[PDB]
Order: sequence, then structure tokens, then C-alpha cells
Amino acid sequence: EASVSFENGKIVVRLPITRPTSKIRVKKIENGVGIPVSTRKKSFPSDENLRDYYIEWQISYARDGKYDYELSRMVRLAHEHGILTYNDIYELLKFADDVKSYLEDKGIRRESTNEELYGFNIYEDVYPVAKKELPSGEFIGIVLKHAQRAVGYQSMVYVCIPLTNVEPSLAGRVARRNEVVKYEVPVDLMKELLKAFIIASETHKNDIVKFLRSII
Amino acid sequence: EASVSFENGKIVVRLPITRPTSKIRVKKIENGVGIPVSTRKKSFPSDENLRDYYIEWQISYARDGKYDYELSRMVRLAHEHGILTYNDIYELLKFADDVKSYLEDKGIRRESTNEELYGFNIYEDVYPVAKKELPSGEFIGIVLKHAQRAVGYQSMVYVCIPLTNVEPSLAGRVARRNEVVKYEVPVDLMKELLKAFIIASETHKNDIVKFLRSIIG
DNA sequence: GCATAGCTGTCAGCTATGC
DNA sequence: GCATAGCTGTCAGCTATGC
Ligand SMILES: Nc1ncnc2[nH]cnc12
Ligand SMILES: Nc1ncnc2[nH]cnc12
Repeated sequence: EASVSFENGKIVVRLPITRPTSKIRVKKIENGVGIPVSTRKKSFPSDENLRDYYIEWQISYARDGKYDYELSRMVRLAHEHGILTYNDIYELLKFADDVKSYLEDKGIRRESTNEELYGFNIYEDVYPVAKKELPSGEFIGIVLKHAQRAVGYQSMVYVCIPLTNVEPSLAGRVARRNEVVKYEVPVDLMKELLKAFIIASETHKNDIVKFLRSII
Repeated sequence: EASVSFENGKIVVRLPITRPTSKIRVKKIENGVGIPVSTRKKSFPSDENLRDYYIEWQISYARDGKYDYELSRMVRLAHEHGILTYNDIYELLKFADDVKSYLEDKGIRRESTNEELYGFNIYEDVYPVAKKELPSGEFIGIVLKHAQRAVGYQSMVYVCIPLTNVEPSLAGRVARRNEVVKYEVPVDLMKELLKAFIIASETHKNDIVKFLRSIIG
């Protein structure tokens, strides 16, 4: 339900904010950890406190093994209009050429504590995270966690967009039935997203490199 | 696909070990955490390293709004056949009455590091875990993680049984097509399992308490 | 014989459905 | 208008289905 278009010299994306179990989830990110939000029941703050509210998007890039879906389309569209240039892609390919390690290589561990809870010993499951933040507010998270349907752990890439960066302003009120917000995607966000996939896993890198070399 | 029966003075559970996406999964311990295992492709060690392979079972207790399913049935049969006494249940109910805090009350946090990865800053997501290990080999884990289909995080209770405690011994070979192992359940495992739910969350406690009370009558 | 479709943890928000 | 059924992140192991 993510619609990517090109309006007024900008790559525009329209995101649904009422599907808490989709790949596009509204979360209140405080203390670093994302917490679910009932957009249809809880009215958003009207203060400057709207900065704590992000849109967690596990962005796609492949469909029918063709690489013309969401991120891949955004990149293609950006390339078509001369926003993303040859040198921009050449940088990314040069960047991927030097990548030897990935987040997926990092391991999950269970650490012990001296705390107890009614006879039970307290431990901590520790999952590795790679994260880059953009000055405009958006940040990109690469999180190692279990696959939703498959077996094992993968690097998950999330694009997190603060609600202060989208329109209309959700401040002071509640999300409407099937409400969709509009978001102008900066080109720098795409490059860092591509970098994020490149360092996520060797498999992701090979896909991105293949895709980028196909449009040079 | 988890059958529970009473045989020869013991509670016996038969577990399928070729469904790695079910609530019964075979995992190999590694740095404290479990790693998935393709039982149909892996020749289990004939060595003494088989004690590092366990059966992760996200055990159930409710169905159709009635508590006669897996764990709940196990408890009923144990009490009916005089393996779980009234004093055992009082001891558990008294224990539940003294619980004011739960694992679900603990918080998830994202810690920072001084480590990087090609410009990206490395962080660590830390989820709380409550664990209890029986001297027999089995251990029980209570893990705060996201719900599979629902929204948000909740306490997950897993029963971890080492393969060295079940029959037959899979040492040396790979698993068979739809192979099922047999495991006799200790009372202490049943008792500590109930405590786990009791401290997992306030909702689980009310379930266990209502269940145990219905048994006495 | 051989390739793969199609199912696959104890659960909550939202809305199309059915009336 | 209202109560609720039934859908719901980018993916792998296993085995019955298809041929
Ligand atoms: N094993 C389990 N883990 C988490 N929640 C549960 N509810 C019932 N059984 C459970
Ligand atoms: N956003 C994403 N996160 C993880 N894996 C992916 N594969 C394709 N898109 C992905």
C-alpha cells in the first residue's frame, strides 16, 4: 500500500499509518526502543512532543525478481530525473567494493546478571543493531532478529521517519480510517538506505550491486 | 501434534522434532542462546556434545476456553494419579499470592557501544530473560519478545529439554521422516513450569490460579 | 523419481463483512 | 449503525502434492 510517485521535482511516498501489523508501523520511539501506537484510538500530542513518534518502515526493493519495487523504484525514478547521478552510484559501488563484514556476522548472546526474580535467575538476550541518523530527522536501523515466517535470524532494515517530517500534521488529533500521509523523500536517505543493505548481509550487497550496475 | 499420556506411573509426552517452525523446535545451545537445527540434514554427534542440543517447546495450557491441553492436562493427570499432591498445589497457590512483580514488567532497552560498522553506529537491543535450570538437565526460559501475530511484546515461556533426556537416542544419525521422541516428565519440571507462568505476567497468573483451584475440587 | 507448493510458536489493531 | 471475522513486516525446513 506504499505508493511511490514523482511530484514537483521530488520523490514522493504515501504511507498508511493505520496498519500496525504491516511493514509500515507507527511507533513511539522513546529510550531508543520502539513502542506500538494505536493511531485510531490515541490522539497524537499537539506539543513539540511529536518528535517521539516515528514511522517504522521495513522497506522493500525486490518484486518478481525484477528490482522495481519501492526503494528500487525510488532510486530508478531519482536516476531518471537526474537527482541521483552517475558519480552518486559510482560512489556506492566503490563503497560496496570495500565491504568485508556485515551486521549479520555479529552474534546474538545471552548475558547473565546478579538479579533474581522469585527463584528464577535473570538474563539478558542481546541483539546487535547498526544505526545511522540523518540531520533531517530520519534514521536507518539494521536489526538482527528472527525471520517472521522462515527459520533463523536475518538483518532487518527499517526506515524510521518522524511524524514531524510528513504531511498532513497529525498533531492534536487521531488518525482517520485508512489515513495515508505524504512524505518527500530526500535523495540522501536513499543512498544511506543502499549503504544499509550493503552492510546488512553479503546477500543483500550482491543484490544491490547487481541492481546498481544495471542502471549505470 | 503433541500427545500427552500416562504410562507406567509416569507422565509421558511425545514430541515431533521435524517441525522447526512449530512450537516445538530443536535448537543447539551457543554462547547462551539457541541456534536452529535442520534435524533431517544433520547427523547428531555420537560424542558427548549431544548435551548441547535441546528441544525448545513453547508449551500450551488452554484450548476452547478449557484448561485440558498439554501442560494443563499434564497437571491434571499428575494430581489425579497422585503424583502432584494437594500440598504441592497449596504451595504453588501460596507462591502466586506472594508475587507482586512480573517479568513483563521489566523493560526493553537499546544500549550504545563505541563500535562502528562502515560509518554506521553499533547498538545493542537488550531483552530481559528469566531462567531456571533443573539438575536433571532441563531448563525453563521466560523471554520478553514481540508477539508472533499480535501487536506488542509479551512474556514467552519455553520448555527446554536436552535430547539426552528423551528416547530414542538420536546420537550418530539424523532425524527420521516425521520422527517423534518420547519424554517422561518430572514433577519438578511441571511444578517449576507453573511458577514460570505465575511470574511471567499478571494475566498468566490468574489463568494458573483459576486452573489449580478447579483441580482441587 | 524429482522439483517444489504450501503449510508452518502462546497473540492485538483495524476495518471490511454482513446484517 | 453496530458487532465481529479474519486479515495482518523483507524470509527456511519439511514433506505431501503434483507430474
Ligand atoms: N508457552 C507459552 N508462552 C507464552 N505465552 C503462553 N501462553 C500459554 N502458553 C504460553
Ligand atoms: N527492509 C528490509 N529488511 C530486511 N530484509 C530485507 N529484504 C528486502 N528488504 C528488506
